[PDB]
Amino acid sequence: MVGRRALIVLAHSERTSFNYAMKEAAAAALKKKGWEVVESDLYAMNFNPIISRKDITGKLKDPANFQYPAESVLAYKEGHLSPDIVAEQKKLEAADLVIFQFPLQWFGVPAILKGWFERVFIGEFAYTYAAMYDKGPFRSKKAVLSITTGGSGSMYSLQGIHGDMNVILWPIQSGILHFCGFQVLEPQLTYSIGHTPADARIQILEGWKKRLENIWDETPLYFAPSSLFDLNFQAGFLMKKEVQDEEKNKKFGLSVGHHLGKSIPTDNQIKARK
Amino acid sequence: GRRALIVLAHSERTSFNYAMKEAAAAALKKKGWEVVESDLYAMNFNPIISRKDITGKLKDPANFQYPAESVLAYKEGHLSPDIVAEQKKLEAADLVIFQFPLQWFGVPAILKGWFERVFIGEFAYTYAAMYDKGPFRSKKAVLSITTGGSGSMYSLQGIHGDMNVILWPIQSGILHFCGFQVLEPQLTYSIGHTPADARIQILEGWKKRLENIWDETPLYFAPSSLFDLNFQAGFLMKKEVQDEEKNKKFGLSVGHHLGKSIPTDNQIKAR
Ligand SMILES: Cc1cc2nc3c(=O)[nH]c(=O)nc-3n(C[C@H](O)[C@H](O)[C@H](O)COP(=O)(O)OP(=O)(O)OC[C@H]3O[C@@H](n4cnc5c(N)ncnc54)[C@H](O)[C@@H]3O)c2cc1C
Ligand SMILES: Cc1cc2nc3c(=O)[nH]c(=O)nc-3n(C[C@H](O)[C@H](O)[C@H](O)COP(=O)(O)OP(=O)(O)OC[C@H]3O[C@@H](n4cnc5c(N)ncnc54)[C@H](O)[C@@H]3O)c2cc1C
Ligand SMILES: NC(=O)c1ccc[n+]([C@@H]2O[C@H](COP(=O)([O-])OP(=O)(O)OC[C@H]3O[C@@H](n4cnc5c(N)ncnc54)[C@H](O)[C@@H]3O)[C@@H](O)[C@H]2O)c1
Repeated sequence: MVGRRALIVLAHSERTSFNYAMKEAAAAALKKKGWEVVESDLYAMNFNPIISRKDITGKLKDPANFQYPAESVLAYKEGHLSPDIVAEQKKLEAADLVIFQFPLQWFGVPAILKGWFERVFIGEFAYTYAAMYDKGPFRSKKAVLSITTGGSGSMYSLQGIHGDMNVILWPIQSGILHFCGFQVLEPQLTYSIGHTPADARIQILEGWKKRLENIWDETPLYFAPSSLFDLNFQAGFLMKKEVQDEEKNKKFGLSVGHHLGKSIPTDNQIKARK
Repeated sequence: GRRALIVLAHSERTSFNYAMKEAAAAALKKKGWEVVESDLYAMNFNPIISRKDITGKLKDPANFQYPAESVLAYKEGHLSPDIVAEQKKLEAADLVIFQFPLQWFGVPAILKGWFERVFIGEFAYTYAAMYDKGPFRSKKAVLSITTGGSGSMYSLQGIHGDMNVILWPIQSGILHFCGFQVLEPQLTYSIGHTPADARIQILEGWKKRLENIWDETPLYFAPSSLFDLNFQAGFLMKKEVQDEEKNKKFGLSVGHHLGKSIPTDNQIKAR
């Protein structure tokens, strides 16, 4: 897709890493199809992942009782956010596709990437309470996670010691990415990369590249639409009574998080359905 | 005389999180606990893993791998001293309380980093000893979490979805993986809209709970003995155990749902 912009966020310190190789592969593949490609190599930027007062360069509303959510929003609108935050915000605004490339660390994102989310995804910019989930600011955009693990895929199967990978991805894909409005595409999961032989590693790279050629035409993952819920305080943001009645006699729930005490649809967070 | 470690991840001394830390310390000292703190913001704790975490000679600096190198450094004792100081607090401690606000459906970056730099292989886990067999099986941990959203938003029918799913990666994947018995989480919902008189009752309730915290029953995780713990079997549930669960309506846990119903409040209440 020529005219389209991609942001690649990388969270690995080493240029010798397979994560770095997957980043470079993606950039190459995408440029070849005529994408503009911007990067946030968080280690190379020495990105500061800790929220603090110093994120606001102007005057605090209330420095005696500092609240990061309230103050960060004011700073966004009056335009006195720390410039490092703003630079990242501009990359996001510009971008149509966001690829996150990172190793799984303690069942989640690396601290440096977690911090990126905390400092960059500010209220009013990346979400409001009016516009949550499918109605959020980034509904035009598509995001994908590309994850490498130490553990093997068997360990993350339904019968694996670690348990279902779908549950592990839910807080990131739903609670961070979709909450801001992103359409989330199937994750690229690269299991036990340390114990994958060299010829296979090369096929994985070739497979990533091949996938990115038609990435924009992919169907996204299923999350419950916001229209299934009463979006106000008096109703408690609960699923509507009509929708609850329509789901009563279904065997499967809507998603991992909206399991509703029933079975979770197979690979809700890993494969799309039409 | 038992020992408690309180890990706090909030920058502000005016915060309810700070108030809950102080409450816990007070309550616990009164019952004759020794109480150590890791106030991560106040310590200016460095949450980013890097080469600088190893003060000695790298095995292989051309192809640096944090897991392999960090373990060597632990064994030969050339870990950065800030890591080691935290490691000593953990070793000493019987009860570990994590006090933090929920940020983006998870722990703050600074606390996540603490886990990454402090929970090193051989110290906090092996491979031989995962989950209930892990090094910290003598210890108990509890999460104490504040949210902006209300508990309804995190119910089965809430816009955000089941809180049990949100806690699973932390309680199972981090805490229990290293061996901790995990106690029922202390969840303080919609703290932003709770007036001062109520906040004080919440603090009094926390304090009251901590008087008998050690006698509490922990959360249920699938025992490791249900699995074949070796590489050739792929760490899968044993065939006999799979056959015995076939007919059950409910799964074992949030992560081990097995395509069936999740036991109610698996990550929030003990059986
Ligand atoms: C703090 C921490 C916590 C962790 N927690 C977890 C956890 O909870 N769960 C889990 O499953 N894992 C966990 N891990 C493991 C982690 O996910 C893996 O180390 C990571 O995914 C490996 O990716 P890498 O890119 O760093 O691998 P590397 O070891 O850097 O790369 C793997 C192999 O690919 C080779 N390679 C490099 N470039 C190329 C190329 N261009 N072509 C071909 N081969 C190439 C390398 O030389 C090497 O042989 C954790 C690790 C850390 C540090
Ligand atoms: C980056 C980021 C991401 C977030 N993501 C999420 C998310 O995913 N989900 C979610 O639900 N929320 C989220 N939030 C909101 C966040 O969880 C809340 O703002 C937080 O839990 C508030 O708790 P606090 O301790 O900071 O309270 P504060 O607002 O700082 O404190 C509450 C009040 O209690 C008062 N107080 C202190 N001590 C006492 C005392 N002893 N007696 C009486 N009153 C006292 C204080 O003065 C203050 O006025 C996020 C916030 C941030 C910054
Ligand atoms: N960052 C996030 O991802 C995220 C997500 C969800 C919520 N939040 C936070 O939640 C805030 C708002 O939610 P909250 O839980 O703090 O508000 P709340 O539910 O405590 O307040 C609701 C309002 O209605 C009143 N009210 C109380 N009981 C009621 C009842 N039974 N029926 C009707 N009205 C009642 C309250 O006094 C208050 O004025 C947001 O502004 C934000 O700070 C953040």
